[PDB]
Amino acid sequence: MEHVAFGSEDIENTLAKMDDGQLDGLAFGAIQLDGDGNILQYNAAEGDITGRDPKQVIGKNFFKDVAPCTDSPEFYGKFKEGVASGNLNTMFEYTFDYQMTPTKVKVHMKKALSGDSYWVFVKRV
Ligand SMILES: *C(=O)/C=C/c1ccc(O)cc1
Repeated sequence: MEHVAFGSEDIENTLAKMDDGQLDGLAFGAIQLDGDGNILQYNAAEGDITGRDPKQVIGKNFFKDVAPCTDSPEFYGKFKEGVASGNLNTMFEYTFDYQMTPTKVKVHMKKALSGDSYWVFVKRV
């Protein structure tokens, strides 16, 4: 397991340019989205929480396709505001309930260092 904690202050530096294998070593779920919400990376810990197959979701749109319960002001709306400002950094709890047992989580969405890239980190609460 990579020795990185959820919520750490420089998480975007520690995870910068991590390949898929390295991302699979985190204690928490990690998704990388483009500015439209298309899925670029999705780790094993996230697939274990949500049931999704980390290989199959790459290229799908998170808000339109995979996670319609996040297509709301409280998740997608916050994401797109942070994308626009270039300073996305928000941590909030949320419930995931599309075609799954409702699962309450803490979400941390933060701009990635790579261009047109945004992290969504997830752990259970
Ligand atoms: C609501 O539809 C949430 C769905 C969901 C959240 C996070 C994921 O990694 C996958 C699906």
